[PDB]
Amino acid sequence: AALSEQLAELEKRSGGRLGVAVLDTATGRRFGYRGDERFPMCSTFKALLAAAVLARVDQGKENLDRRITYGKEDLVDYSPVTEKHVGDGMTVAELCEAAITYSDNTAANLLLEALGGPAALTAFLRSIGDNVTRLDRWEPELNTAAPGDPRDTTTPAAMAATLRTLLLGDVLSPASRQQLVDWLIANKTGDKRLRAGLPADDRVGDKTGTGEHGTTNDIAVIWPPNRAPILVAVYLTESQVDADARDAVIAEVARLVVAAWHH
Ligand SMILES: O=[N+]([O-])c1ccc2nn[nH]c2c1
Repeated sequence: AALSEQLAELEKRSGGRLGVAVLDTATGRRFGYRGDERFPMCSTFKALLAAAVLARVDQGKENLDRRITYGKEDLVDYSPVTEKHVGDGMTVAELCEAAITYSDNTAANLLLEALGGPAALTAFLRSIGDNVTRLDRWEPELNTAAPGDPRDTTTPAAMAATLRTLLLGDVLSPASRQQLVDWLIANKTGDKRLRAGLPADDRVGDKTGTGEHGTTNDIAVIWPPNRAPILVAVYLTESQVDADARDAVIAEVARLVVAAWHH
């Protein structure tokens, strides 16, 4: 009857560990289910990576139009955008778009290099008040999702709070803020997850993640019509159901949250 026990049932059926955080900016109303447990980020870190790059652009230490050249030797598996541009390279802006909207692994690695590595991303997160999220490794090894491993993890509550600070706070310039929002709104990988359980008229930006040990994640900023945005972070790991069913778990979280929020 309570959202918390609805999620426990759903978590039971998934065979894994489910983490949910909701941060409604209209009210400050938070919700958490395992909100302070660590979960593997997998590709959800790429939303933070893009923010860190934009911070440099605001600082004048990076330009969105700067062209990065690379080769076949740089290509990491699942690189559907960067694999097409070994011959002409891609700009920093194009790499951010590829990392966010397609989870392009090579794009993420090239942006990490422009930033100074996973330690540089973690330091950026510390500088903006996130004392929990950490990136340690590169693509594709950060997707190992080994239980009990703190490397490359966040908590649902910390991720939602960090998304609020970056997408709605003062950390980024209004131009960079809107650009990060625009990239998330254009995401191509999340049609079967949170989006599949949200009202059709909701405006959604999201970043998915997928990894070993049955790991399937989705984090989002959501604008209901004529309403302040809501930040949602859903992490599922150690799952024992197949890929489509893991997607369905995330969609059902969105359905249960909206229902619980409207009644
Ligand atoms: O995902 N949500 O947290 C969420 C909550 C309430 C809503 N009303 N419309 N869409 C919503 C999404």
